[PDB]
Amino acid sequence: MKIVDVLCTPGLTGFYFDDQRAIKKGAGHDGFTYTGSTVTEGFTQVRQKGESISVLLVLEDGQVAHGDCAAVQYSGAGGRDPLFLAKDFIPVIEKEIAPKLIGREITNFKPMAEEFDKMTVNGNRLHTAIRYGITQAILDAVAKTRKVTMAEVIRDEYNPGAEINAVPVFAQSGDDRYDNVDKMIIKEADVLPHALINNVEEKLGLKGEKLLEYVKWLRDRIIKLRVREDYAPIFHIDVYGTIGAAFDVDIKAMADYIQTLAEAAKPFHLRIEGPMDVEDRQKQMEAMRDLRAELDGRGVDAELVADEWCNTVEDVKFFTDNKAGHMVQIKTPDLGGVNNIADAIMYCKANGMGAYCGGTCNETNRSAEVTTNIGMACGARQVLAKPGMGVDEGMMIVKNEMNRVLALVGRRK
Amino acid sequence: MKIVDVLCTPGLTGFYFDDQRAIKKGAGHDGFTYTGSTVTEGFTQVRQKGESISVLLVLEDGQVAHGDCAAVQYSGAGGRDPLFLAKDFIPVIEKEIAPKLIGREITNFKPMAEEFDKMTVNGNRLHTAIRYGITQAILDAVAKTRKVTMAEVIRDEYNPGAEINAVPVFAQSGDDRYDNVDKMIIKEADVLPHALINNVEEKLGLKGEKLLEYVKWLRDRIIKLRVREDYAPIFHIDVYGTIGAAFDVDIKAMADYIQTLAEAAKPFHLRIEGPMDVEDRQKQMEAMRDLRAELDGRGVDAELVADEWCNTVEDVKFFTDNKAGHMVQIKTPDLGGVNNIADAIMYCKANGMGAYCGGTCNETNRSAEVTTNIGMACGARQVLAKPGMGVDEGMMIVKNEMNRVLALVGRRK
Ligand SMILES: [Mg+2]
Ligand SMILES: [Mg+2]
Repeated sequence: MKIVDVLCTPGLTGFYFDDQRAIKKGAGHDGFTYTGSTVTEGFTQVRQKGESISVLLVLEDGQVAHGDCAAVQYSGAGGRDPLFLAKDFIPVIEKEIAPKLIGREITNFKPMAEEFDKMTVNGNRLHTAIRYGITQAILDAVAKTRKVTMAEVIRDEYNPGAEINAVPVFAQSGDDRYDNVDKMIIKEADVLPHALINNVEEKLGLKGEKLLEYVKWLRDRIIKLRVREDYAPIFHIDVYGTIGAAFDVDIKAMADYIQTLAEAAKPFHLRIEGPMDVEDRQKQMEAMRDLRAELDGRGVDAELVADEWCNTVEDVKFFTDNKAGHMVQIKTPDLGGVNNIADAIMYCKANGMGAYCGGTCNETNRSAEVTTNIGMACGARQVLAKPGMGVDEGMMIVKNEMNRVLALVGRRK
Repeated sequence: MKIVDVLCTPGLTGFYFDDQRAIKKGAGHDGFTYTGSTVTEGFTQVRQKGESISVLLVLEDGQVAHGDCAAVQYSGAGGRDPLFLAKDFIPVIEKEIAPKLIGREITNFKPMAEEFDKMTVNGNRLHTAIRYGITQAILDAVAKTRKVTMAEVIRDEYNPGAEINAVPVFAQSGDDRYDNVDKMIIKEADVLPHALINNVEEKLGLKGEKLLEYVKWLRDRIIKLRVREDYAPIFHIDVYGTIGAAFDVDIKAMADYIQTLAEAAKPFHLRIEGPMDVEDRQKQMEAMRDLRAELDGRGVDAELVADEWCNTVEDVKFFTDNKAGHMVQIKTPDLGGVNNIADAIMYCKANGMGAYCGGTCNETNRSAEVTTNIGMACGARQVLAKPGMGVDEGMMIVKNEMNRVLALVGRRK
């Protein structure tokens, strides 16, 4: 089977591109917009529509494979590739990539995905978002050629012999950490709710008092609203390094605090993402390692999730190799080629580290379907409901895909 | 090409099932939920998760056709089929419909969809939501068999010879008619923002003064926030019969008021949905017809959009035949078979009535893709961004699909 044509179309996403640098220099929050001058290259307003590029690969038999290029909300921010405007990157795909795809035989996903993930143009690597979208489309093309699901392709190529089953779905609340929780409970999210605890005094509390009350609140809310008594989701709260800040990265003090949080969450299990966020990757690894070591040694059944400083596949392996947390966030859009997602998850699995197959609110429905398949194929510990901030839409997209995939796999089981 | 298997899976939607009867009786508020007893059979809470059923048709060549069964937010309310719980309706499909599909050769869409739309079980018609899903799947199967888009199938079968072009996308704000407007301007919705003007005193104003200010606000907001100068959307505001109430259904007074609204909207064009909502279908047709006649007679370039009392295909024809408004809302989930959407749109067009290809916030990403194809095929005047209330997600789903469809059709021009 070959690819006979390649089409790219500009699109929207579940959210916005925001000029994070400008916001930090004082941009005006006004309704759902930001007023003021931009600071980051490429931005014409401080908040702009998020953009995607749909990459369609027409196969010889007339089927059409589909992936979507997309980037994070803070596209173009520090350490990121440039602002991902379709009008700027469509021409790159059309001129430099499409000709290497047209006429190409569809064989196995892994070598093809790796080739495009690493491809250069004028000696420079491709924008992460392009690699994301092109490899998604390649995955779909292999699946469509073999007449199986994307999950089955990945399982075959990265997790041979494994069953494909459902994976818990994690929903994120943003700042609306009360009403969005109600949504999550009603929609039966398996893991919730992120809660955006990104300020020490205002959100955590100086000595963690506010977060402690929040956990209590969330516990009681679940019990109050759940439709069935056996609905018992897992708490996952991102503190953006505030626990480290509140407690001067004192391993014992942090452990003591987290212990009280876990006691308050009972009977729900607790995962804390980003407890500390220190000054370099090495010391982040050490602090996560040692904090996990302390909690485990105490028999405190609360898990730590790595995020800050753990970005690339090499980072994932580093954090895994040093048991630096219990779970590692696999940052789908940032990894470029989706093959990297599979390699990262499989490394964690082989080495006893939990893998959280993540994402962004600024990606698309299609990219979410694709990465959800990969997560299922690799046996991720959780996948993110995405994209968007409405909660309902992201949960629908990911969970409905998951169920359909499981039904189709079941026909060949 | 034959269908060789049929699979059904339960799923989520972009919103909730709400017990409208209990809400009308005075159910109280508690964060995002409602308090009090349910009133409608089938509900276990006043607000519960919306549900879908994915219908998968496996084709002889291994391709998989997919439609989603879904219903409105107020499922099971007065005049509607029972609360659409997947567990209650998956068995009906599995036992009564799947055997009639398995083994069937895929030919044209129209005869097959009509057969399934009208099929009875135990002498009774099927739930609208099942018809909706099954016919979507049949459409996808014809498209997959012919190796063209769903839009092309419908065009060929209902609108032969016509060009398939982009259709204006309408987005709905819900009660947050200010911040969601910003989202719509940033995402460049072609028509906006619905605004949920559903209370005389609080939203319209006793003499329409509040809505007048809102129109002026919207006009100015678009001009302030638009990224490009040539962004000129159409205003579409739903007044839930409140103009009728505020002015005692007096034709002259309603026209005078709407004329002031249109002047205030300049330079943007204004559509008012549901100006009056009177006691029966005949009187609703008459009031819409006479209000239009008066506005057109005065040369006021404002449009009326029918909704209340205009539900079935027969109703659409009735409002069309009598020029009862300038545009009719084609209520996709409520018409059952998606073949009825095409027939309804085509009737409107033949008769010079605008066709608004609607939907619900409580359907799915897939159902939205499918109905968007139908709207494009038939040259609808607008299509609804859907599902969900996040706005972003609905805009993405519908607009991304439209763009991709256009690119794929462009290969066969
Ligand atoms: Mg984090
Ligand atoms: Mg209406």
